[PDB]
Amino acid sequence: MPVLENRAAQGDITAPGGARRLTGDQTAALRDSLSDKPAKNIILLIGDGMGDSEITAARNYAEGAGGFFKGIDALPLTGQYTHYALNKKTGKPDYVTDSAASATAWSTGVKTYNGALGVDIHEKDHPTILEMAKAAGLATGNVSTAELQDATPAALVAHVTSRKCYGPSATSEKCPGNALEKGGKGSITEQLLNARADVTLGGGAKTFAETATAGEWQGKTLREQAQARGYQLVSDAASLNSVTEANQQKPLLGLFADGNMPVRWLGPKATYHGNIDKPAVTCTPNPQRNDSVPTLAQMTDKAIELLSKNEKGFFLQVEGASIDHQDHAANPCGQIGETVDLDEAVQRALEFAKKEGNTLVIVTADHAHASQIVAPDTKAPGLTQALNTKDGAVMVMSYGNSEEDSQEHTGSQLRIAAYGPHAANVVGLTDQTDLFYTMKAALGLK
Amino acid sequence: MPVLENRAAQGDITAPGGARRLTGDQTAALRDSLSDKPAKNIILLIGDGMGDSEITAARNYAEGAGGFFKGIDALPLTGQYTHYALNKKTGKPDYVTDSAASATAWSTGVKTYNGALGVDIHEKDHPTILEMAKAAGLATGNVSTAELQDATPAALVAHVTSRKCYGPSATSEKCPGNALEKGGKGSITEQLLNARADVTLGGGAKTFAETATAGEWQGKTLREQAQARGYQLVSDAASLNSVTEANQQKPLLGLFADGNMPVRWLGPKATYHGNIDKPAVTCTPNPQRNDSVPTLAQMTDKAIELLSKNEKGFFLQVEGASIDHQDHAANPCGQIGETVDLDEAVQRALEFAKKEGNTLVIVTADHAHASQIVAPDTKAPGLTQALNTKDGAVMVMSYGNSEEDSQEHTGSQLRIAAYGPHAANVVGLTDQTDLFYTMKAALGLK
Ligand SMILES: [Zn+2]
Ligand SMILES: [Zn+2]
Ligand SMILES: [Zn+2]
Ligand SMILES: [Zn+2]
Ligand SMILES: [Zn+2]
Ligand SMILES: [Zn+2]
Repeated sequence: MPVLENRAAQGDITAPGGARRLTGDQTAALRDSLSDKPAKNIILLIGDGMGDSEITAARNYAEGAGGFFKGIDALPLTGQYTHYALNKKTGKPDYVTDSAASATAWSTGVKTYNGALGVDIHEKDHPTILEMAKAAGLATGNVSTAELQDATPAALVAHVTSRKCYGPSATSEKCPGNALEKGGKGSITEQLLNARADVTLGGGAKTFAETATAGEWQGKTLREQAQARGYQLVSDAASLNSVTEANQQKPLLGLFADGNMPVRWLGPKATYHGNIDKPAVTCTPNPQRNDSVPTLAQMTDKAIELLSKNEKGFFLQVEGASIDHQDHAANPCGQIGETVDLDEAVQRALEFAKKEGNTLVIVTADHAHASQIVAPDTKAPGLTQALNTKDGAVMVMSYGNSEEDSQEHTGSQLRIAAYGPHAANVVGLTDQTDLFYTMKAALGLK
Repeated sequence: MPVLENRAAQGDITAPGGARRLTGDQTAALRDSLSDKPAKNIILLIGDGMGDSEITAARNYAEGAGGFFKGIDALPLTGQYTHYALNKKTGKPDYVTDSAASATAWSTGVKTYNGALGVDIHEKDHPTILEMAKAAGLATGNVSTAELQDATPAALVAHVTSRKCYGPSATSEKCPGNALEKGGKGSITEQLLNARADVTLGGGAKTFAETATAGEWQGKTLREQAQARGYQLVSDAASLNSVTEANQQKPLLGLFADGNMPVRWLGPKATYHGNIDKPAVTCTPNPQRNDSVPTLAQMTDKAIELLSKNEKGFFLQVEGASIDHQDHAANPCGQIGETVDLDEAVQRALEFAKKEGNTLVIVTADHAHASQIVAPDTKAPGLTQALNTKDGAVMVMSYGNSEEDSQEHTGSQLRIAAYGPHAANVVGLTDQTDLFYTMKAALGLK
């Protein structure tokens, strides 16, 4: 099963045939990529808000228009999928989803309302792909650059009526029925601690400083509860590197930041008439990203090393979280850097898959976002910025869908790409809930 | 070779599994869709400005979020392709392309500057896929809802340094070197006349009222030159229907409007804070579309009947032109109606292909556009409108990338789907110039 080794423009883009990405007919290669044999493992990579527009701008900047992302662009079976949510009250489609409703969609197979995690419009809990893979005996991993209580990773292990029910204090007032003192399953963090995935890595240390208001570990911080429950706590790249085993008896929990892990590149925020008024921007590496802070490609490599020891197989969800945050912030360099960062993790995932032979790799996003690539001389109503690209040319990016402080998500259908046994199930048009079923069946969970 | 018969949400979208579009594993279906046998014919369908956002908005409105377009969404091999142009002066990538440079890309296989038609950055002509198909003996058709001098169809038969060189008067001043009086190949219209495709249908009658300034048919209108050269002039549905043969000896030319043919649906234009201030819009059929004016689906069906008489095979380009115009106009209803209109033609195309068996069908767009699907309560800086969808819910559309009168194109990569011999070549990441080589080889033109 081939991986697209190189789809970069093959020559001089100004000459006939120079911009071509193919060098020959693909039928045979595509035939060699179809396989319905079972999947022993599944690695799902999610770019938060990484729609086709985000992928194209990132590619233009970092690799040039005719460039190729060795990770993101290498998956050979591609398609487009819909990710609309539901109105809680009416049950009708809500065309633009938040991150919680979409995450719940691919993780349980049921559409839901914006802000909901692991429940339906009736607020009924539904098993997640993670809980099921675990029940079946497979190893499970949940890695992300966001705080672990954010929607994308929270959706694999918590079922709360509202995404804001981070820890005890927010839950008591936002999710009274999920609150431990009120007899419910608990806040997002407490639920994460009960779900016990073998590997969980990300930020969000802050909430672990809260104290249970009821239950066995009442009055102890959730950090104390974790240690007390047998979790291997780790907080830097070195200690993370030390880890040699991770399992149900010795579950690993890496908290690498109080909130979201640091962003990879720095740049100014887009502004009104920024491409006209201000000069072009060249992104700069964030000197605070640190070598004591593991990178997403590092977190992924470790998770795969550890989870692969399980003879039974594994399920791993990896997330490039800050792409969505930076898009909301109208900051091109931060947005693009997190896309580059995500590509590195995709490469470490394909390398394993390629060798292993029974791994389904999937790369996609939860919903589309605000940014659009527009002409250099555009005079737009919103925020824009000109960037000096790898090609030595100027690219102008525009965020114009909100007057509020945050740019908004958008409803367009977007790319889904896969590699391995059962990747055929992402080709053509599909729905995000379909991804739950594809994964459920590829793994043969019943 | 299967066509996706139904990818609509399978049931109650509020229940588990109800929003699924798949009913089973697709590996076997995808295997039956791969063929490298030669293509006898090729039907290329272009949605001008039809990016994934345009397709999604149109589906939500006309079919509902869980709907399915029987034409547009039924192609089983899909992918994404890049369509960046080149800076004439520098040779560097220009991230946002106009319709001239993109059209030249798939029709000649060479990247070029915005505004160019059938020439490279050096202003050198290059043969078009149509000129080649013709030289090879295949029948050729060029259909569109735009004026025939517009970029998308102009590109198959003209080579001018600027797309504005419609007829004699414009050429003399905009393209002195292409000017007939100055010894060049002639204006877009004159060149169309010389190209002599078997079937050419669309609008743009206005320019044929000009008179050559030189050459054999000097001082005659281009209309007179057409009749004099043996073209079958037709201008309404009925006369179009009467046509029983179309060939090199009796080439057919249908001019159904002075400019662009009429748009299918009417609605007001988006406005500032339109979704907040104004009530929701329900699109209304244009009572001037007329039954004497053949629809795109009809123009397509006729073109297929006539061109299929050629034992050798044929090449046909079909274009839903007004999607792009309505998007520039910030008119949701117009933009959506031409996408539905395009779907009708795609169905006519798949039906023929499905029975015939040696036909490569490709549906894609030249570039992405401005429109985005945003939350109902969005407070945006540009133009917005709320529409009442088929789901009985409200969808808000937003155009926010220009302060000028026209909304601008965008650079995002977009969908490309195919069906038939050689469709594998559109899967994964490709470039618009690759579509020229795919068609060239599928037809075996050398
Ligand atoms: Zn999100
Ligand atoms: Zn997220
Ligand atoms: Zn977001
Ligand atoms: Zn166009
Ligand atoms: Zn056009
Ligand atoms: Zn346009």
